[PDB]
Amino acid sequence: GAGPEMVRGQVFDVGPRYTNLSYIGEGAYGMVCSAYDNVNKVRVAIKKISPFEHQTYCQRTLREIKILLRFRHENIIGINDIIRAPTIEQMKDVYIVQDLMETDLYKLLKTQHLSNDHICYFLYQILRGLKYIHSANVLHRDLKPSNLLLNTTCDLKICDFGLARVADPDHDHTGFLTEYVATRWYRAPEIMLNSKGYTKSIDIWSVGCILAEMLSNRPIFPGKHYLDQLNHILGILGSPSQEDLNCIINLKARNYLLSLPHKNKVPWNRLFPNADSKALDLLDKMLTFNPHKRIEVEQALAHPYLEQYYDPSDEPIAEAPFKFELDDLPKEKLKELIFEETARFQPG
Ligand SMILES: O=C(NCCC#Cc1cc(Nc2nccc(-c3ccn([C@H](CO)c4ccc(Cl)c(F)c4)c(=O)c3)n2)ccn1)O[C@H]1CC/C=C\CCC1
Repeated sequence: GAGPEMVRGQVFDVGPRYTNLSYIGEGAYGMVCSAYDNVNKVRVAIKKISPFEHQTYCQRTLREIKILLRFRHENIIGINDIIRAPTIEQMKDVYIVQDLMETDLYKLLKTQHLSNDHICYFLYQILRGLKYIHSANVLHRDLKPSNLLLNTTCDLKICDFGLARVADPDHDHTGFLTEYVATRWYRAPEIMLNSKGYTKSIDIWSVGCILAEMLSNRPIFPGKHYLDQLNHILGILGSPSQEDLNCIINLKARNYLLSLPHKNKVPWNRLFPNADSKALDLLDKMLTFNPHKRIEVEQALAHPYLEQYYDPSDEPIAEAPFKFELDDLPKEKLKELIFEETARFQPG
């Protein structure tokens, strides 16, 4: 009859439904292809995931699957299908099938000037998807240009929920210079000072960085390492006010900030001389040092910059809060949960 398709030293075990594969890219524990879906006659995106030797990979794969199967939103990537072996024993990989998107905002920003109208529309869609995510009590926790997918008509969809958590503001506090996983350039200042990233304001900061990057095609805070990231942030925002310092009770974090020379705020209109002044007013509100004072997603949608699109009746929320969380479980039980969670896509 036939054999399974190969790409770049990887079996792609997706047939017969999905054929005519082309390479896209590859992460640490997976690969990505486009493929022609024979049932719904359209090309799709397929990602091969091979997580079963590491619990962190298992944890992330499971998070993504559970979240994306529960969510249904125009600005959030869906899962169309999941392909895997019929038994746990035979299952070494999982294939996640999604709507094929032409590009991502990372690729687009390296090659394309965005008009103010494109920036406005991209930002609207990001916040619209984020409203839904936050309404489910979920934090994405790794919002960045490469996790914002775009199609040929500039519809935008948020992807990659492998680092997402249920929100937990009462346990957000930690010590100074506590290690963190999410992508450095989009990390809020409090991550390096006193926060575990368990509050919704962490995602708003990332969206602010994305907005700034859409305005200039360059990351606004390109730190080269953990504490350099804070150098870059303070370089533009200036020294925190007494009031903002008084919210950091942790002495190591407090005293670090106190040790720094006075830095003046760089006006947004000097960094972004061609930007819409309403865009800069909203940027300012998203990139506020004090997370308690940072604008929330629903306020950001209601901001004058987005007035041509704002329509809360057409900005849906999740039918219920998300729940259940997995941090202890070993890779063996996590394989059973991934097997269990993907079962609806099987024949039979
Ligand atoms: O149009 C073209 N080529 C375009 C090339 C291109 C692209 C492209 C697609 C994309 N699509 C797409 N769609 C759906 C989902 C995803 C997607 C992407 C990434 N992740 C995440 C990371 O974010 C992730 C997580 C874990 C692993 Cl382990 C991992 F690996 C990746 C997801 O979770 C989901 N990504 C994205 C980027 N880039 O060729 C024509 C025209 C040319 C002329 C003539 C010949 C004809 C051919």
